[PDB]
Amino acid sequence: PQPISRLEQCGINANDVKKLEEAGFHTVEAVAYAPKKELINIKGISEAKADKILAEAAKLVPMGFTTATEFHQRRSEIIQITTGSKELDKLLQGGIETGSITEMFGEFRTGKTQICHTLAVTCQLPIDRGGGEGKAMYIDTEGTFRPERLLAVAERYGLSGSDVLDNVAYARAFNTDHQTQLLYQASAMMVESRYALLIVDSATALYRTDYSGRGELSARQMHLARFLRMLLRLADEFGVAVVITNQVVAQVDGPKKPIGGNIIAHASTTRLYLRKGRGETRICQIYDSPCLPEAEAMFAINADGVGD
Amino acid sequence: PQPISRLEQCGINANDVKKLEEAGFHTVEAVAYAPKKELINIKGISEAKADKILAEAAKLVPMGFTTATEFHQRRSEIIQITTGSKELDKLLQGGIETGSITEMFGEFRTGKTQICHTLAVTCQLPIDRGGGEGKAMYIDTEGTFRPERLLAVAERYGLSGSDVLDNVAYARAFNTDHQTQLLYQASAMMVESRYALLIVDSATALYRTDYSGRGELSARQMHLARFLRMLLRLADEFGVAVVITNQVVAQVDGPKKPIGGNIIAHASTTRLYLRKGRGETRICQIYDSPCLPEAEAMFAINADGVGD
Amino acid sequence: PQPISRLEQCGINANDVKKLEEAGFHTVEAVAYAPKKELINIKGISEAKADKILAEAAKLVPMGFTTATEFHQRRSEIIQITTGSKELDKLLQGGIETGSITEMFGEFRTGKTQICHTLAVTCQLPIDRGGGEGKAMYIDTEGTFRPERLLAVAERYGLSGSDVLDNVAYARAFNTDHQTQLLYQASAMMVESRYALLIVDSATALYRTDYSGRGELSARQMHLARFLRMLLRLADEFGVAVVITNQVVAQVDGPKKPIGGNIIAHASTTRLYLRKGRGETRICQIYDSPCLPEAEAMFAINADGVGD
DNA sequence: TTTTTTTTT
Ligand SMILES: Nc1ncnc2c1ncn2[C@@H]1O[C@H](COP(=O)(O)OP(=O)(O)NP(=O)(O)O)[C@@H](O)[C@H]1O
Ligand SMILES: Nc1ncnc2c1ncn2[C@@H]1O[C@H](COP(=O)(O)OP(=O)(O)NP(=O)(O)O)[C@@H](O)[C@H]1O
Ligand SMILES: Nc1ncnc2c1ncn2[C@@H]1O[C@H](COP(=O)(O)OP(=O)(O)NP(=O)(O)O)[C@@H](O)[C@H]1O
Ligand SMILES: [Mg+2]
Ligand SMILES: [Mg+2]
Ligand SMILES: [Mg+2]
Repeated sequence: PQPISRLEQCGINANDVKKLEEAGFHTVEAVAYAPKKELINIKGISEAKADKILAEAAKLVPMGFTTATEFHQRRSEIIQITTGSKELDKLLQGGIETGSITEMFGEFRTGKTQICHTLAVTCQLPIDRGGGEGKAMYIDTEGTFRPERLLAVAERYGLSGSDVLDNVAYARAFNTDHQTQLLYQASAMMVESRYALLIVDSATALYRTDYSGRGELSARQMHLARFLRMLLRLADEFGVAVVITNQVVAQVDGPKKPIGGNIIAHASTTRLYLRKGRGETRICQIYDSPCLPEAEAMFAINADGVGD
Repeated sequence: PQPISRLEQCGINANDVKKLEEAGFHTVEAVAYAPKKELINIKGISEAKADKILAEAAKLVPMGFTTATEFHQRRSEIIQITTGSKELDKLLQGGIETGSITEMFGEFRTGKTQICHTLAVTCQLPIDRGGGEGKAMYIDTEGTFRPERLLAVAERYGLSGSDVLDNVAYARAFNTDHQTQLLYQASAMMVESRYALLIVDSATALYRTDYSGRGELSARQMHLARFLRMLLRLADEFGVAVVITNQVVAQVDGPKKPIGGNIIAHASTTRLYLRKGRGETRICQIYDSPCLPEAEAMFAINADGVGD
Repeated sequence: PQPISRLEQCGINANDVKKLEEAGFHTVEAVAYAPKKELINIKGISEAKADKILAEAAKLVPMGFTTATEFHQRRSEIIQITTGSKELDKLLQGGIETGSITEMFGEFRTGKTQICHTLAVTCQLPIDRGGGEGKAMYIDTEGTFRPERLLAVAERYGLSGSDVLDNVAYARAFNTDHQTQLLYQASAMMVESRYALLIVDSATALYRTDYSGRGELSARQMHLARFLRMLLRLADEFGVAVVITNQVVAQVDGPKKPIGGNIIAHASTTRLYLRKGRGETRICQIYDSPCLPEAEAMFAINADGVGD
């Protein structure tokens, strides 16, 4: 959460750092989490300056070994914003964690984006309501974004819908290339003030299209790396939770399978494979999380969305 | 396990050696396993000093020929920490060996990191339980680290979870560049006191990302060499076991394949290709080990992890 | 096989020769195969002494022209130790030759080191079994050395595993710089008593690591020359067979390729490009040998290793 | 001389 001015100290020129701001960096942790070469790669830099930028970075951010008990206390610290549905929350154990990544597995008609709206509303909630209390930025590629729904879950909780719209920042994307731009813009938006949650219903979606198969292939994946990694960094510098929604290919052989292949799957700190039962009610089975036993349970898609 | 003070003998200045500590070295074996040039490359050194540092190094560490029977007795000596599952242990023949390297082959949802937590817990175990009795340092790039799980396998065995957290040292990485830093920090952490196991769930993971293809390529590989080699040295100076977890590309042609290419594969003293069957149960097929016939067998992923 | 005492004759001081022993030389052939300058370069020498050392060297070792029929008879003389597998032996025409060099081409998981263990066991065998009857010294950089396996192929043939361990001398290396040291140590070990085979699974391996690219490059190669040449000399003074195992880079362009570049390839008297089929069975294609037509054939990796 | 990346439906 910490501005580089605190690194803008101990003799570094302000100017070059101001150049650094342009590249994307804004946190002290940015350099604390900076790849060395990539910081060197900004022009208007002498490498030794990068070296001492690392010096002050290390100086204000520990990155060495720490005791297990400590990190254990940090795992106490995670506010983990609630779904707004008690029993997904019991599935997720207190809801989606702060500073992590999430996945939506589904065909269509599932309401996964609907989940994402309900989350975007509930993030404003005071922690006693299970919220994280932070402004929310939402990015949609299909443009489905439903401020109406924001007003709806606002009606579910009574905080003014105008306050709901006070947060949630929506920019319509299109390129995979635009996404990263939205990400750095997101960063600059961040250090201004605390945010709760990043949402991307369709982080996968653009890649099927900008890249028409195949090979590419690698190149397609090659960009998600550059994409997905950044997401981590954001969560790594604010604790901001991260939600990813994936369109799922049909599997063919002799089924589903998430798109974006393995490279998404490794970054995938957690996974949620959704399904449709009768009615609003839909089935939610967990995959891939250290936090949790694999399991499943139902949740409804009400006029105010996720609940019972 | 032997501090350089024992080399800090027979006339060498303490100071220059204190400079050597800074470069990374801490063991007598470090110089006993030192490349010549690289020791010379530390500043504040005259080369002849390096020469006589080799003199005392050889003086306290044999590096010449030895009888096969002797090394055979050392192969009796390997405690080889058990998995906590008897039948992987029968696959691995008494579990993962001390002072070696290991590999996790899997897609996602496999529990390979889960294996790594269970190992991190079991390392504390007395040798009769198949443990090595040593403090454990765990490094995670995806941050999945699950102290909860540590408490869990603690419940599996009853040693206090607080004791479990007494060991296992966790530092969150990010750069490939940070990794090596964590490694030297690891060394300094080592010579302080005995450790059992190094774990890295995602030693491969950062390289896909810091390096976006291609070429690079070589450079990417070029770093893993510098990385992987160090791991050996650690195991070569403490007997500390080493676990590597690799994210696996999809293979495309007309399948899986481990990432990091050949250069990982050569260092790979052993390999474990994992798969998902139904339920907690997952399939474990061995690759690439002098120790073992190639084979496979099942193991479950319980609430306390690896077992039956 | 001939000690310098036979050169320690016709008036040379014993002392200076004793100094020569220190530099590395031990055979009469050493000076018979000595570079002039390098012998002069030992201190405590007057050049004329080197001159007359050449005089006695020539005096006890012919180095002039000889008839083709004679060398043809020597090509009858090569015992060429068998693989322990009849059909590699038919590939290699009677197995690996005495006093030559060999190469392992493979990715990983190939069993090339496994071949090297099986060879190390079979060298003890009486010539009727296709062995050379000699003690075997094995050097491993990755430490994979498997005395267990020695006992295993011992079980394959029934000579006591204790006798197997009576030979095979194992020293763990690490530097490229250490290697040469192990080589001179090897020499001193040699003239003591006859040996069959030198083995180095990983003569290439250390160079990727001690030298991080590039340039270096030349320097890297520069050392292998100094390395590989010595190997020849050993084989040139004992008939000891020489086995080299090479880790193979991925080739990239628009494949494999052996590492160490051309300079290894020229010394390479022979080459064996290995591959993996199904099961224990692996594919062996010959490259680069005057002796042989280029060809390939299968061989299995049994519990007792190379065979059918 | 060094050096693999990458699923779609
Ligand atoms: N006001 C509402 N009341 C009840 N159900 C609603 C309401 N609004 C939307 N839904 C349901 O929410 C779902 C909307 O589709 P949804 O699955 O959210 O799109 P998606 O998951 O993004 N699939 P796609 O749009 O193809 O990418 C449907 O099941 C709708 O019936
Ligand atoms: N308490 C638990 N009880 C049972 N199973 C569990 C429990 N916690 C985790 N698991 C299982 O362990 C696995 C966790 O995913 P895992 O394969 O360990 O991540 P991973 O191997 O690192 N893949 P990735 O995270 O994408 O790099 C899943 O199969 C979970 O269902
Ligand atoms: N007892 C055994 N029975 C059957 N096969 C075995 C046995 N021991 C080892 N192997 C096989 O031998 C091979 C061991 O790997 P190997 O290729 O020898 O290492 P390598 O060639 O040196 N590659 P690397 O270790 O990365 O440098 C694998 O195919 C094992 O399955
Ligand atoms: Mg949706
Ligand atoms: Mg895992
Ligand atoms: Mg081998």
